[PDB]
Amino acid sequence: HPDGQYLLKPCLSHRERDFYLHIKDDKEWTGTGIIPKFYGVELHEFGFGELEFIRMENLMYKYKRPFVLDLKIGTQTWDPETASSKMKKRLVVDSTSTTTSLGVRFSGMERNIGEEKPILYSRYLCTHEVNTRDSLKEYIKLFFNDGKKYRKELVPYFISQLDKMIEVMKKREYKMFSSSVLFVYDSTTTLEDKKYNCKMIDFAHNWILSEEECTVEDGFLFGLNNLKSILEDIENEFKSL
Repeated sequence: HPDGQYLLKPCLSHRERDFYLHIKDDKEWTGTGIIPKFYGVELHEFGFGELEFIRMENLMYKYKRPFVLDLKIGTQTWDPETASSKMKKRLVVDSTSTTTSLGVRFSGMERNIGEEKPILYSRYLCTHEVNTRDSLKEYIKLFFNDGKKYRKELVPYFISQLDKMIEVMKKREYKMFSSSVLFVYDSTTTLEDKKYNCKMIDFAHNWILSEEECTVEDGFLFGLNNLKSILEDIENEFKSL
C-alpha cells in the first residue's frame, strides 16, 4: 500500500470518470461521507499524449497496522456492457458465491497482527470457503479481530455507514454493478483517532438512470440490507464477549 496522502488511478472509461465528476459536488454523497473524497481528474503522460487519472484520498494514510475488507455488492456483477466472452466467469462466480443469494460477497481481506507480512485472504475464497451467510459473517468477525481482541466498539460506526448508503441508494438515482463496500481500520486506533472507514468504491460500471437506461437490476439495496443484517448479528454476538 502506497503511503502518500493521495492516490492516482487511471480512468478505464468515461463511465467511471463521469460518475465521480457528477457526485463530487453533491452534499448527499460527499457531505455524508459514504464515498472517498475525489480531488479531480488529472492528465498524465502516456506515449505521445496524455491519460486521465482519478485523484482520490488515501483512506489508509498514516495507518500503522491496516485491516482491509472488500465486499462486492449486488445480486449480479455483470451489466449490459459486459463482453459475452467474460459472461461464463461472472455467472459462475456470482452463483457459487453468496452474490445471487445475499447481494453481497467476500472480495479479499488483509489483516496486520504484528507479524510481517500481512495475512492476505484471497478474493477467490468466496466460491468455497466463504460461500454462505454464516461463513461470510465469520470472515467479517475475523476482520474485527486484531488478534488481541475483537474490536466491537467499531461495529456501530460500520452499521451507521451502511445506513447512510441505504438511504442514498434508496433514491434509485443509479444502478451500480461490481461496486464494493470497503471496510478499513488501523488497529492502533482509538475511537477518538478515527482511523477507521467504510466507503463505497469501484464506480466503473455505474449507470445514471435519468440520463441513460439500464434494464437489468443490480440488487444493490438488497445487498446493503443483508450486509447491514450481518453486522447487527455480529453486534449482538459480540455483546457476550
